[PDB]
Amino acid sequence: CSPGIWQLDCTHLEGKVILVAVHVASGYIEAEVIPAETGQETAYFLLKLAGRWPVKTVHTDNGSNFTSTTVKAACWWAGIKQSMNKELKKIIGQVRDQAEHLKTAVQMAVFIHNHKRYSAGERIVDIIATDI
Amino acid sequence: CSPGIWQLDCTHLEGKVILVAVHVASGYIEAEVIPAETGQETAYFLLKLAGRWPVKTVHTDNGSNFTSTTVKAACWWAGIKQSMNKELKKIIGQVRDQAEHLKTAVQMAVFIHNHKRYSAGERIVDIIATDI
Ligand SMILES: Cc1nc2c(c(C)c(C)n2Cc2cnn(C)c2)c(-c2ccc(Cl)cc2)c1[C@H](OC(C)(C)C)C(=O)O
Ligand SMILES: Cc1nc2c(c(C)c(C)n2Cc2cnn(C)c2)c(-c2ccc(Cl)cc2)c1[C@H](OC(C)(C)C)C(=O)O
Repeated sequence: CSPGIWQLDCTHLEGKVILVAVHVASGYIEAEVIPAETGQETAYFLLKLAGRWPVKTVHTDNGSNFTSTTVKAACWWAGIKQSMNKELKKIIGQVRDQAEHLKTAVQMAVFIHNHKRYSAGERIVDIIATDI
Repeated sequence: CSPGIWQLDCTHLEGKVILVAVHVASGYIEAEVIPAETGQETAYFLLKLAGRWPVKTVHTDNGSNFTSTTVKAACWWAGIKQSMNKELKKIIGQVRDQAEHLKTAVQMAVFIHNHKRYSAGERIVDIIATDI
């Protein structure tokens, strides 16, 4: 798929919100725990993702998340335009005993996902690099 | 330089702590605002960085930051072993008026730094990909 398409969704676990970004063409994931499922957390997350990877278009399974003027401004500033969450939840449960806070287990699961085999982290760098 | 060497340092601005990670061979930066300059924030940051990029060795200008058992455990789990901050502070001041919170301005400055020209974000993907 195109090298700039990211899918972004907000999932739940242990009463907390986990925002999951997936590089469609590669399966590479960037996920974080946020205190609330607000537009301010989404906007701030998009600004982080955009500055680290080429984010050209963003898709979601809940269009209402991209309706806040806060989120639209972030998409405007970064020049952004408009399944996997169970695989991650699977990994989180496997490593959940190794961590106290859920945020730590989430990052443990992101590490495992991106580096497990080529791997998702290896495909994205090859895709983004090929396009360059 | 080697494709897995990252430099990590904790800088200050507006009474808050900004942790800055720099991919030595490329100049690519990942930076975030943390509430306090504690080992728990460092460890959690390392776990995030490691899961998104190949982090093999980490250097710092303050060795005492890597002495906490909390940080050493993160380095252990992720298989990690053991100038730029002014360029970023320069960009943060330029865009500071465009944001209320310092964390937003930091990510704005990371975006600008990595994508400004090849750019730092383009060199890192070419370096990591070449090594693959
Ligand atoms: C909350 C926490 N405290 C920790 C550690 C460690 C290793 C120590 C010694 N302590 C103090 C302690 C624990 N028990 N006692 C009696 C004292 C870790 C940790 C877990 C896995 C990895 Cl790879 C790396 C660090 C965490 C993790 O949180 C972060 C935010 C990452 C620090 C978490 O969520 O478990
Ligand atoms: C705190 C904040 N509130 C915001 C916005 C926006 C665009 C609106 C409308 N509001 C509500 C508002 C502001 N004034 N009034 C009277 C009502 C942004 C922002 C700034 C730059 C970008 Cl590219 C994208 C969003 C932020 C930033 O914080 C994050 C954590 C990113 C949300 C920040 O630090 O400025």
